[PDB]
Amino acid sequence: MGDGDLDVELETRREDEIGDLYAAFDEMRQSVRTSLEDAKNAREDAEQAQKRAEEINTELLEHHHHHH
Repeated sequence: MGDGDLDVELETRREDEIGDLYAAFDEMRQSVRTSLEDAKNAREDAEQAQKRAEEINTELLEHHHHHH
């Protein structure tokens, strides 16, 4: 009796301040609204900037025209 749990710095270590205990209904409503697709767009454009320099005849892979 009177013993079993302690470690009152944080207590039991079952939660490392992971954000499930406290957050805010404004930053979490805009941080997920756009960021992952913008990081994708930046990483993709920075690769495509090396590939556009090889030509590949890119415009002939579309060739928008009426030719029946």
